[PDB]
Amino acid sequence: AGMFRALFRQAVEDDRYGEFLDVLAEASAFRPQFASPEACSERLDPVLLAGGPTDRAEGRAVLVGCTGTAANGGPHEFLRLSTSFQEERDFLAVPLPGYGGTALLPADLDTALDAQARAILRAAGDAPVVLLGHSGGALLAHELAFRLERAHGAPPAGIVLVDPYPPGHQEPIEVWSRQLGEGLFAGELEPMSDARLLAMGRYARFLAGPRPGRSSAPVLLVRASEPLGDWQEERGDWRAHWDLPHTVADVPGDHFTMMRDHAPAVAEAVLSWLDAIE
Amino acid sequence: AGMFRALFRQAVEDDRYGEFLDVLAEASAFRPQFASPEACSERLDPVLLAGGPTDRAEGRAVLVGCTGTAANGGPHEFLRLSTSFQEERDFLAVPLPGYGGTALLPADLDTALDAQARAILRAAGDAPVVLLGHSGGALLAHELAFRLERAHGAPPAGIVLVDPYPPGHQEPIEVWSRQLGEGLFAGELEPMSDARLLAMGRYARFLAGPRPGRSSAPVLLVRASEPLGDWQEERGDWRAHWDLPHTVADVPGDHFTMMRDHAPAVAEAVLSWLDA
Repeated sequence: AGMFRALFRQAVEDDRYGEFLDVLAEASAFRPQFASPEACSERLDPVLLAGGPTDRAEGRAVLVGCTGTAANGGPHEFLRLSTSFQEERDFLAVPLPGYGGTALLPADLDTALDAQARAILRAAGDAPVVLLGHSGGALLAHELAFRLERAHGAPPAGIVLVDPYPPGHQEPIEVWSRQLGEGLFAGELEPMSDARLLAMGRYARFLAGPRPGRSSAPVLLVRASEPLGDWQEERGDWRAHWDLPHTVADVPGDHFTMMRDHAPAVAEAVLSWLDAIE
Repeated sequence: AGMFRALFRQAVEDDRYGEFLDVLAEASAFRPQFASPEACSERLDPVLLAGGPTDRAEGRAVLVGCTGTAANGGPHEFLRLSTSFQEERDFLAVPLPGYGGTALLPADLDTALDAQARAILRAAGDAPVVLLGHSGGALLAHELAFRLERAHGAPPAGIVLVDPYPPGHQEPIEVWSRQLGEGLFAGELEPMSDARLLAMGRYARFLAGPRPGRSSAPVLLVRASEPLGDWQEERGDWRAHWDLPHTVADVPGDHFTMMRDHAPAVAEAVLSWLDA
């Protein structure tokens, strides 16, 4: 119903997705923000979408889902996936500050990361943590991992990057900008208000900036095996990418479906990798 | 109660009026637009707000109010002013394209000016026309004047610019950006819609850019006597400006109140100028 949503839907139809994201990023600068993690206007209390075994709880790594940037998204993007972890691993999902307008936006990415970090650290206690993220959420998972390591002196035991397209390897995202945009108008996990579209724009901007910090935690790179649209392989690889991953796993489905009807395949790869890492 | 209005409200409070207008201009590019002055999605039929003497039926210049850019404006802009033209001059208020649920925004300024030109010519008949405008409306009045002259073979009899701040002379209005922002809200008779705020941002950008050309029509420059905000004496003149106007008149009030509280003084200056 909001004007930003109408403008955006029109932009996607006109193949100007990227161009409009810049507008959202520019517009978000006028939204009230929180400059310190304490000022965050929301309880980032991680939701335990899945509970692990009751017998062995000492030392086993817990999974923490890092909510992505989708304006129509939320922590439940991990619901389907978490199913496979019931009785296997504790699966927590942490909201992304500034979403679900009365929610203050983070002044910068680091502030949002510290807010999540504190919520995660208290929720995990002394159990090893393995961050997991999808698409934009994958980039955030890594950024958060490095933040925990460098700024909080608490590095996660590992990072699960599901279909990440980091700076320098985003030609596919550009070529498939339309299907990605249309993906934001399919359904919604939370009402996709103009406020949320602004949050997404701000985070898209944050994630485009230079972030030299590289986490020392091992990485499991999970990749979709079905292309989202036509690609012409002469351009190079359309698949997700990450430097020096510890393990790589190709799964059924495309960028979206890999986390839906094919989520069990992702969970399987993650469960095998966790056993290998521990 | 749209988000654009909420952001603008915050921008004004943060003294970032100028920056937000740019965002508005950028966002307007994604709104449906009309490219042909015939493809305009709305009826730009002028509204007669005042009737001139019934005795003098032989031409006599008619006043055309050129609706300004304020997102909180519209059909009520010249109500108060027109009351002073009753029994003196016919006064027609022409709407600004893009403000009347999802009216198409003009692809460029010329397209909007041509749509207005046709409506005005259709309504004024063969009577001489004198365009009148305030603030952004003043800049628009001149642009329309020139457009009528060069593209419709109908140069107006005169132009009445009320407190215009053309490019190169906008420092005052820039320094008083917050006051303009606050004025728009204080003037809301209803919450400014996001559609209109976007229209305002777009026209604002049209009017900041290169407008090669000057109307040959005589100009009456009406200036506010009181500054809208603080102004350092060492800084130059803060008053509205126009090059070589035919006549200059000063009325009481500031950029806003000159029209809101001293409309009669403005009307008086106009009538005296027309007689001449």
